[PDB]
Amino acid sequence: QGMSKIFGIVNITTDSFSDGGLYLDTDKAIEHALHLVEDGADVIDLGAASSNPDTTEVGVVEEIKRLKPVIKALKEKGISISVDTFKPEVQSFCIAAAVDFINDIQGFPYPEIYSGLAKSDCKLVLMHSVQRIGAATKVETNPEEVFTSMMEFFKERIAALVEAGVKRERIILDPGMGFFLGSNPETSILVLKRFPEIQEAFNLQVMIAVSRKSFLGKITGTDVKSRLAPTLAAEMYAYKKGADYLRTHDVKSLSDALKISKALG
Amino acid sequence: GMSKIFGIVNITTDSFSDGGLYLDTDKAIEHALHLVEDGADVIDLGAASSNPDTTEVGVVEEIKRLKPVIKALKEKGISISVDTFKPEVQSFCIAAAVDFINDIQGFPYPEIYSGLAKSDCKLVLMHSVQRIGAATKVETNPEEVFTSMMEFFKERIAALVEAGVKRERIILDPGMGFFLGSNPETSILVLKRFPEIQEAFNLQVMIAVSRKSFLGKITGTDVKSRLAPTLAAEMYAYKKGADYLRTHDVKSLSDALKISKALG
Ligand SMILES: [Cl-]
Ligand SMILES: [Cl-]
Ligand SMILES: [Cl-]
Repeated sequence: QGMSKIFGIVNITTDSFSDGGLYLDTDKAIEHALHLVEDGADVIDLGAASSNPDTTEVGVVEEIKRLKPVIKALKEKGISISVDTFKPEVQSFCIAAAVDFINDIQGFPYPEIYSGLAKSDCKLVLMHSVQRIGAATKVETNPEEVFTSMMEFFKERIAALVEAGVKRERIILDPGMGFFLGSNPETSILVLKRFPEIQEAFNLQVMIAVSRKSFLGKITGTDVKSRLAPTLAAEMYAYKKGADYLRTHDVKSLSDALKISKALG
Repeated sequence: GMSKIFGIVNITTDSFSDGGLYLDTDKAIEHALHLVEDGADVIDLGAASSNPDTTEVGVVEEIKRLKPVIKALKEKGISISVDTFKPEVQSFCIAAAVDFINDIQGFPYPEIYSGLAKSDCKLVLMHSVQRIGAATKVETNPEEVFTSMMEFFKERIAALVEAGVKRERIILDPGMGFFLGSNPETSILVLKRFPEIQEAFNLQVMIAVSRKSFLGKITGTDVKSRLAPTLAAEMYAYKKGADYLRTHDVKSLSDALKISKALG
């Protein structure tokens, strides 16, 4: 039967800095990516910057300098690559490298780039985000408001992309999780138990990305270093309900959870 | 619809004569307290010997190590289950009034059945494919292993309720992993059809799946020290209605059920 596809999270910056040698070493993140494929990652999700860009350097030229050797090495081994980036100039390079996915926390709001996205066979994952880059953190207090607004934001953005020429069945909808729904945990749970409505309402694939998000920690009172168990609980829940894609760090713990669950059924 | 966790606490001591028995039972208590804070409804006490074989001297030492931990725990008001198969040790448990007696041999000695009746301890009646006092041959094929233990419960329950034990005290553990043969399907079969135990006997079922090797057959990873493949199976049993879950990693369990309840 069906089975959620696993996006293996590989952040070049943290993987290159874990030694403490203050080295921008893509080699450490290439090997980490290869490990995730061995653990059973269907797609590798690349990240050359952080998603909350409070950080001092958001450079477009360096964000490409980091994805450059990793995409080269992974593409030669046949690895399905997904790059997570909000900068249109960085996504333009992703189109030029013919990566398999492009992950936009901003959901492609720059129509300058639409015509090129259409021509390329890149699958787009279209994330809804309640927050704005650079602005203060929003605590969206009304979960049902965030859910209906999320549905409106999709209905408009999908039609905008499809008018520009993007084939619609190459769009994946990520409703966002945790930070992207407001620091309110309950709205995170709401989206989790309501994402099948998104599939039915649009006949599109849906990606659920709950791994290690702080809302899990608030339900269990657990620290970030010990979120594996509440993570696996959530990823399993999304799987049984029909998630098309699951984004996670511990690909292998997730593979074990899915392998055990499919065998029991 | 909530499953109760059994926390596994092992009391270990070397082969030299005491002096410092306290700083081994004291950690077992510290371990059991930490397990309660991690969400353990019942502590499952284990006091197996160095050479796990019955002897008249090994019993008095197994009791010697169970005594201070049992006493310290139900001083704190914690529910106690004792994992032991030696009748003299079980008898001390009956007098200790522990909340559960977990016998891997399935109470195969009708000489003790009288004393089990004169108590309120719950009896975790456990099944095993290689059980004591059976004239039946061991079974190879899973669906036969299933119907075999289904009849084992039927008869072993009748022997207990006759002797004077109330059937409401008998929790059924069908056993898992090596206890059903080196055949992974057996434990898979039982893992999904164990609701058939509950309805056909009108009784609670314990599922003890944590860190069993058959999970490694399904997965291809190191289940003996890894969290996920165990937790994946424990969650399955929870949704299928398991009344009790025996587990080492209580914290991982407890939090995985907190998530599954918020998503209820
Ligand atoms: Cl709508
Ligand atoms: Cl392994
Ligand atoms: Cl490992």
